[PDB]
This record gives sequence, structure tokens and C-alpha cells, in this order.
Amino acid sequence: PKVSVIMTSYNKSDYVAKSISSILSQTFSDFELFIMDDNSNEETLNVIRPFLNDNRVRFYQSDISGVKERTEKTRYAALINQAIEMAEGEYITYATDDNIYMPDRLLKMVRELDTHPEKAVIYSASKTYHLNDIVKETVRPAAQVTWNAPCAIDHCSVMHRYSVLEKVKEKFGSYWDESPAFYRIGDARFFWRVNHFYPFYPLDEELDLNYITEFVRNLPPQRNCRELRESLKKLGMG
Ligand SMILES: [Mg+2]
Ligand SMILES: [Mg+2]
Repeated sequence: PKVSVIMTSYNKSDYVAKSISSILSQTFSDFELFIMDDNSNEETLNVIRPFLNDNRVRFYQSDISGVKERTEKTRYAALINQAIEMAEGEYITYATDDNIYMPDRLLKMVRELDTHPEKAVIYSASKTYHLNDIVKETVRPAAQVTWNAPCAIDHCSVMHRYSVLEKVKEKFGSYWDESPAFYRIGDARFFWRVNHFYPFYPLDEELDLNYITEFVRNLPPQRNCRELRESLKKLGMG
């Protein structure tokens, strides 16, 4: 396949079907979709089940259970790294069980990396609708090239060449950071790794959407956005 879409799922039965459907109806169809489920409850597995009949779906379910195992690592980062090791796409992109891709997202992102060989990482704008009908719309823009993506660009708004992954693992030992101190902002921590080597190039269109309408006590103190943004300003790549 040209694209590997990596989706993480854990217990969001009321949202996961719209997410999976938004990927399977993309106008660019040459992808494989990893559905990495972290041993979710039955209601969520029942929602996912019919979509496993789509031949592009690569479904993997962990055997994780209990607060020790759930807090040993940032679990979605461990599941993304597992899917990366199995990925066959030239371009890698990420999805979640409560985020929706707009229909032309893959086509537009694939075209921008095919047209510009000098760009290795691209990102689009993203929109969030708050409901209570809509009471508020939030947009994270994509207006400039940035060497400081942490907390500015979401998990679900990027696409990058597979070759980016090699530089990150050579420096850091893994792709995503499985430390549980980066559970709240694991996306920002992976983008911080990538920004040691590559800037993120903008595609100024809103291509992904979100709607908003004993575990926590066993994680360690969470590292925050300011930490990551200041370390990249000091690093001075841009
Ligand atoms: Mg190929
Ligand atoms: Mg987040």
C-alpha cells in the first residue's frame, strides 16, 4: 500500500464507528488500516467487529489488563510502535477512535508529499466542534513551516515519510516514547523527537475533525508542553 494509517482504540464504543468509517470511505483508497485495540470492553469490540470484514483492515488486540499493566507504559505509544514495525506503507499517518478524517484527507496529503520530495513531514489544519448544537468551534491552523510542533499540532493531523522513522530510532531507541511520564501529550513527545531532524510543512486545509460534548493515580508526574517547547527553542534548529 502507499499509506499505512495507524489507529489506536481503547474503550470508545460510542465514537469508534464514525472514526473507522471516515477512513474506509477515503477517496484515496490505497492504504492499510491498523486498528490497534488495547483489549477493550465488549461493547467497543462489538462496534469494531463488522469493520474487520474490510480487507484493508489489519486488526491487532492486546492482552493487557489491570492498573499495573495499563500504567507501565503510555499504552497508545506502545501500540503505535508495534504497528510501525509491521507497516508496509511509504507514508505513515495516525488516527484515533474519536477523530474523524475528512473525505479527501489522504488524497490531499499523499499528493503534497508526492509533489514535494524535499518535505518529509506535513500537517493540516484541524477543527473541533463543541456541542451543548454547536456552542463553539476551535481551529488549529496550518499556516507556517514549524520546527516546534509540540502542543501546536495534533496527533491526528500529520503524514510523514517512513524514512523519518529511521532517524528518530537511531537517536532515541524507539519511535514514539513509551515512557508513562508522556501519557497526556505523547503526540507532542513524538513530534519533539521528529523536530530534532525535520520541520513540519503546512497544508492549509481542515482535514480532520473532533467533537466534544485508579488509572490516573498510578501514572507518574506528567511532563508538559512548556518543557518540550523550551527544549526545542534551545536546540535551535530553526
Ligand atoms: Mg509503494
Ligand atoms: Mg492530545
